[PDB]
Amino acid sequence: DGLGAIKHVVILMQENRSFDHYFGTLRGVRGFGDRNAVELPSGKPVFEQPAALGTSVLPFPVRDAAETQKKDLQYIGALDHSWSGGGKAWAGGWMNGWVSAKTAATMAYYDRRDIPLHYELADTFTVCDAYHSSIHTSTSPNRNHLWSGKTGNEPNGKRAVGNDAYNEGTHPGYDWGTYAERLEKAGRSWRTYTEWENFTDNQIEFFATFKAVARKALAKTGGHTFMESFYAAVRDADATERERLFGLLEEGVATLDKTERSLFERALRRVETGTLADEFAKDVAAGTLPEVSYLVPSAVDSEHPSVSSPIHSATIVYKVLDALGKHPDVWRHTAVFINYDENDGFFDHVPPPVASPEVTEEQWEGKPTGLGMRVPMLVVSPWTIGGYVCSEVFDHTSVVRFLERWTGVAEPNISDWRRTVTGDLTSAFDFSHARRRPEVEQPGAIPPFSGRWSPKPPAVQHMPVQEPGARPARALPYQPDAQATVEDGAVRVDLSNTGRSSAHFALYPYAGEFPVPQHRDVKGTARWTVPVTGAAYRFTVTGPNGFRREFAGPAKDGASAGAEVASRVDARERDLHLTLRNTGRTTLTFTVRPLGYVDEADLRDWTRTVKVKPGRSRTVVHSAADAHGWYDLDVTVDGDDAFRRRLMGHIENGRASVSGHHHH
Amino acid sequence: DGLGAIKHVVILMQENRSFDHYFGTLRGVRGFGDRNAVELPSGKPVFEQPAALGTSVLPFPVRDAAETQKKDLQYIGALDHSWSGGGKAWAGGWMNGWVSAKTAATMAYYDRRDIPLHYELADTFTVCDAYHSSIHTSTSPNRNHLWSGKTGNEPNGKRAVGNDAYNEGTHPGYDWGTYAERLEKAGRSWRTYTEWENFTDNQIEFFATFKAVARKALAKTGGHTFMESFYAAVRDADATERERLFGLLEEGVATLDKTERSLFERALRRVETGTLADEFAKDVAAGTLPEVSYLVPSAVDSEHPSVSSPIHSATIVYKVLDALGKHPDVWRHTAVFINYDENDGFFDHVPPPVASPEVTEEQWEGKPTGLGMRVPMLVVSPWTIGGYVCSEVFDHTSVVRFLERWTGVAEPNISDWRRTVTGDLTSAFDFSHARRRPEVEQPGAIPPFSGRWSPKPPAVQHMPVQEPGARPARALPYQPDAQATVEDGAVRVDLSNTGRSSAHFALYPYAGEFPVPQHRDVKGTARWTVPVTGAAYRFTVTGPNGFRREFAGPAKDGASAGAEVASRVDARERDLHLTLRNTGRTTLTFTVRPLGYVDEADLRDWTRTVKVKPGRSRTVVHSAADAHGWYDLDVTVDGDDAFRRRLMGHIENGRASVSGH
Ligand SMILES: [Ca+2]
Ligand SMILES: [Ca+2]
Repeated sequence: DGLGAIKHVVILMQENRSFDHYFGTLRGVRGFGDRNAVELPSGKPVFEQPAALGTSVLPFPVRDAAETQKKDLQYIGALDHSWSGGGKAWAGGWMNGWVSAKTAATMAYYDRRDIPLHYELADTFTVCDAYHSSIHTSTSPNRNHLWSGKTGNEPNGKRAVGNDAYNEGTHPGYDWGTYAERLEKAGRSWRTYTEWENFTDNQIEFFATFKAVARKALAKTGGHTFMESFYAAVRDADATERERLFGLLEEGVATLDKTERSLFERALRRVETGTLADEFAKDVAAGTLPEVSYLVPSAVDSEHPSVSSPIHSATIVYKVLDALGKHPDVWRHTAVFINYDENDGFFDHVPPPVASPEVTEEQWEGKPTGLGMRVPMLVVSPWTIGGYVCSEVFDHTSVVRFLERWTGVAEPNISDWRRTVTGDLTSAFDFSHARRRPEVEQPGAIPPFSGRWSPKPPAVQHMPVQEPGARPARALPYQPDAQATVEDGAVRVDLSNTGRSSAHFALYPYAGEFPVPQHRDVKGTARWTVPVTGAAYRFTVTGPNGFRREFAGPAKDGASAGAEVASRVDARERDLHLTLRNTGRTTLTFTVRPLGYVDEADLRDWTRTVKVKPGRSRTVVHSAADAHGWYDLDVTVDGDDAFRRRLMGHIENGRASVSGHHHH
Repeated sequence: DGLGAIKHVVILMQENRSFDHYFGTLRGVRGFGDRNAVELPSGKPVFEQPAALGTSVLPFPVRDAAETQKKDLQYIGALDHSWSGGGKAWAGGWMNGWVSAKTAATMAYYDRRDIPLHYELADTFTVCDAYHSSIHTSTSPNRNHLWSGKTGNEPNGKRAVGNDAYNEGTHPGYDWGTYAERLEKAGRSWRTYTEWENFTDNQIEFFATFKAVARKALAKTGGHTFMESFYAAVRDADATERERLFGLLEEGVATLDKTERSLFERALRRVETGTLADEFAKDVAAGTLPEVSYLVPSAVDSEHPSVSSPIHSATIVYKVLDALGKHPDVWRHTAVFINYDENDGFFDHVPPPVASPEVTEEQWEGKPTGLGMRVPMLVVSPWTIGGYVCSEVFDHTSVVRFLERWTGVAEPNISDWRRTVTGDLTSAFDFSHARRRPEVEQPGAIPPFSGRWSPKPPAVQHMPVQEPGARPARALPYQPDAQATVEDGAVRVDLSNTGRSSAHFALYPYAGEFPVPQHRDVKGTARWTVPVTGAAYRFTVTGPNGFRREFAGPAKDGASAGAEVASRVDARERDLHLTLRNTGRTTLTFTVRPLGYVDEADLRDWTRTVKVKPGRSRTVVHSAADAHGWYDLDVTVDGDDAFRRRLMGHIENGRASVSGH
C-alpha cells in the first residue's frame, strides 16, 4: 500500500469557501459545466437559482461585481453559515433555496485570474471534487469532525450543530474525546502550530481534557481559565506586562503532570503572531517535524471572508510549502492536506450525499447531519503531482481515516454511516513514481483594505464557461448500475454496485413519485420501489463520478409498457451490455443513440436500431473503451416519446483514467 | 576549417549535475585545486562556504557520507534549483550563500572511484571546464536555450525563468522560434530520439507550433491534448489497450498535412520504453542518421538526482557511444556533445560570467539571466581524442552556434551579449588530425534502489585534493591584461584584451571599493575607476583561463606611494615585460618573485630584486616560454606591508598548450 513512504502529515484547514465558489471554472473538475447537474423541480438546471418575483440568479463573477460596485474582489464579506440557513438552502434535498436563504451574493465566484495560486496548485498536484464538509452548518461542528471524527451532543443533550463551544468560560467542553489523545496514548508524535490569535479555530481547545489542562496551566495568571482569555491579555499587553504574563504561565506549566504537560505543549502553547510558518519551518529544518501537524492560522490568514481574503490565504500557504521545500529530505516524505471547514453560505451545485431518515445517528430535527456542501481539498505531496482529479466521496473524517490507515490508531467516534459513505483519501495518492518537486509561485502584494462588501448579480446574466478540457482522474472504488422494471402501480428500480466501496444513489422525482429526493447507499444490491400514481413516471438517479440513469414512460397496461431496458457493465472490456426486452404484444423497435463521447462525424456507426418482437430480447453491446470508460446513451422506442432511458457513467477498471469533460 | 568532415551532430543533454560535483577532483581541469579560486568577503576561499554562526562547510565526498549514513552513493536526492534559490546562492556575485540556499548537501561531490566512465571519457576525449549552463535556474529555461537560443517571456510578460511550461494542459506554449523549425525550413534533417517517458525534457514540446501539432494529432484519442497526457496512458496500459491507444493516435496523425506530419515524426513520436539507444543504433546501422540528433532519455536514465543516478546515466551514455562505434563509417563523421542542463543546487566554485546591469536584455528582477553555473561538457568525436581540456567560455547556445557554423542556418534568438561572451565550440576540436576510435570500459551493474537521501558533511572536514598532473589544452582566443595607477581618491585599472574574442573580467573588492563584484566584457581596451575612500585599497581582477591580477596598497603617503607596476605580454616569445617605476620621492626596492611555474630549486635565479630611485623606472623580463606560457608573479616593495601586485595567467600564442597544473 506504499504508505510507509509517509513520515509526516500536515493538515491545514482554511475557512468558509465552497468548491464552485473557487473552482467552478477550473478545467477538468465537476464545476459549472457539469453534465450530471440535477434539474430543479421547476425543470431548470440547479445553476439557475430561484430568486424573488419569479426571477433567477445565475453564477456571476466577483471581479465584474467588484468593478461595478467599485470595491475590491479580495474583501467580499461573509454570508449565513448556520444550521437553519443551511437547511433552507438545501430545501429538503431539492437544492433550490439558495438565494432566499443566503442572498444573491451566494452565486458569486472567483476564477483563475482572481486566485492564480489556488488554480496553479490544483493544476500541479491533486484536487478532490467530491470532498464534502462534514455537516451543513458553521465552523465548530465541522472542525469537530476533523479533530475527533464526529460532532456529538451539547451538555443539554441537543446535537452539537452550532458554535456554542466558543463561550469558553461557561461551556464545559466536549466529552467524546479527540483523535490527538489517541495518538498521544499510542506514542505517536503530533503538534499544533498556531499563533496568539487563532480565531477560535484550534478545535482541540474546546474538548474537556484540554480545558482542564489549560485551567491548571493558567492557575497563577490572575483569573484566566482558558487560553484565549490569557492570549487576549498578551495581545493587548505592553512588553512589560507580556513578560509578567508569560512568567506566570510558565510557573503554572511546571505544575502539570507528565501527560498534562505533553498535551499542553502539543495542543495549547501558541507562538507569537506572524510566526506560524517560521515555527513550522524551524521544526522542518531541525528534523523535529512530528508525525501529525495541525496548522491553525490566525483570523486574517484564515481565508474567512469576514476577516481574511484569498490572497491572505495564498500567502500563508506559500510560506508553509516553501518552508517544507527548503529541506528536500523532509519534503520527500510529507503529505499536506489543504481543505476548508465549510462552504460559508456560498452556493455549490452538487447535492451532497445525505443520510436518509432511517440513519437516526445522522438526523437532527428531521434534517441530515451528514455531509454538507463541497469544499476545495488539495493534496500536496511528492505522490500527488500531475494535476489529477480524485472523485471519491470524502469528508473531514476522511483525513482521520487516512491517519488510521497510516498509523494504525483507530477513531471509534466515526459513525458507521459516515465510515460507509466516505473514503480514506488513499486513492488520491500514487506511490509508484518519483518526480521533481514543483516550484510554487509566490503571491503578489496584499491590497489595502477598503471594507467588506456584498456582490450583487449583473443586470445581464450569463452562465459561466468552465475552462475546457479533461483532466487525468484517479481510479475510483465504485461500479454502479440501476435498471427499471415497470410493475403494477410502481417501478421497481434495481440498484447495484460491484465496487469495493459503497456508492451513494439519489433519486429525483419529476412526476410526483415522492415529495423530496430519495437517498440510499449501496454496496452489492438494493431495491427502490418508486410508486407511480398517475399515467406516467419521470425521475433521475444520480451516483458518483457523473453516473446518471434517467427513467420516463407510461404506467400499467396503458400504453407502450412492453419496453424493458436492462444493463450490465463489464469492467475488463469497458463494455455496456444493453438487454432490450419486449414484455408486450407488439413488435417494438429500439434505438440506442450516443449523446456524448462519440465524434459527431461518427454517431451513425454507433447509433443502433434493433427490432424486438413480443416475448423476445436482443442484446446490443456499447464499447466505451475508445472514450476511456465514459458513456452517455439514449434508449428510446420508435413512435413513443413517453419511454426514455438515459445511461451515463464511467466504467471503472482499477486503473487511472480521465474525467468526463470530453463529452464534446 | 575542417567542419566539412562532420556529417552528424548528436546532442545528449543529461540533468542536474555541477562541474565540481563530478569533476572537481579530475586531473588538469579547473577544480578543487584551482589557484585562481576567488576569496570570499570573510577572507576564506570560495570552497569554504559559510554555514551557521561562523561555521563553514568544505566540499565532501558522497562516498564517505554514504558510509556514515548507511545509504547508497548513487541515490542522493535533488536540492533547490529555482531562480530565486540560485540568486541567494550567487549572493549578488559574492558566491557565498550556497549552504543557506541549498543546504550543506550542496558541497557533496563524486570522484573517479564512484563515476569511472565520466572520468574515462574526460581522459580519452575532450572536456570543457568553462562550459556554463545558460541561466542560473531550473531545467526549462536552460533547455529553452539549447533548443531555441534564448529563454523569452511567459504569456504574462514575465521572463521565463521557471518551469511554468510543464503545466501543459493550461500553459499555451512558447511563441518565439525553435532552431529545429529553422533546420526544417532549410531542408536539413533532424530527429529527436525519446521514449514514452521523457521526464518533460523534450523541450520542443512546449513551443506553440508543436503544441498545435500535438493537439491535432491527438484529436481522436478521447480527451488528450498534449503528448505526455497520451503517453502516460500508454505506459499504464496492457498490450490490448496499447494497440487501441496507438490506433486512436494514428487516426489523428493521418490528418496532418505534409509539414505538420514531418514535425510530428521528427519531434513528437516517442519510442518504446527502454529502446532509445536501440532506435538510435537502428538509424546508425541503416545509414539513416540525421544531420542533427536530439537524444532525450527517460527520467530513470536522465541522471537527475530525484529519479536517476550516475550509473544509470553512464549505462545509457555507453550504449549510445557503442552504437556509433559499431559502424566506423558513421562514427568517423559524427560529433557527440554530452552536457547537463543545469547544476541542480550543487555547488561549483567558479563565479559565472554575468551580464552587467547595463545589459538590460540579460537582467530580470535585478539579477543576471546570463550564464549559470558550470556543468560538465564532454565532446566525443574523431577530432577530440587525446584527453584535452578546452577552457573557452561556452553556454548552451554555443551548441546552437556550432550548428550555425556547420549548417549555415542562423539562430537570431541568441542575444548580442551571449554571442559576445560565449564561443561556438569549434575550439574544442582539432579537425586537422583525426584519430582512431578508442575503447571505453562498460559500466557495471546498477544497484537496487534503496531510497533518496541527503548527504551531510563530516564532523572532521578536509579540503579535497585534485588528481595531480596537467592536460593538453586547446588554444584560446583571449589575451588579457590589467594594470593599475593610483590616483587621488581612486585606483584606475586599465584592462586590455588583444584576442579575437571578448574576454570577461571580474573585480572583487576587499576594502569597500564596491558593495559587490563588478563584471566587464572587453575586446580591445577598457578602464575601471575603483573609488578609494580610505587609507588603503585591496581588490582582485580575474579573467578567463586562470588570469588573475591582485592590487593592494596604501591610498597615499606611505612607504610605497610611488610604487607603480606596468606589464606587457609578448606572445611570440611568451615573455612578460614588467616595468617597475617610482613616482614618489623615496628610493624603492622591488622584489619580483615567482609563486608558481618555476622549479623550486631554481626560485632564486628567477627572483629579481631591483632598486628604483625616484622618477626613474626599470624593466624586468620574465620568460614564461619554458612553463608553456604560464606565469604567477608576486611584486612587492621592501618595507611596505600593504603594497602588492600579483600577476598570474597564461600567454596565448595560437598553438595548443597545457593546462595550469
Ligand atoms: Ca468556518
Ligand atoms: Ca534539470
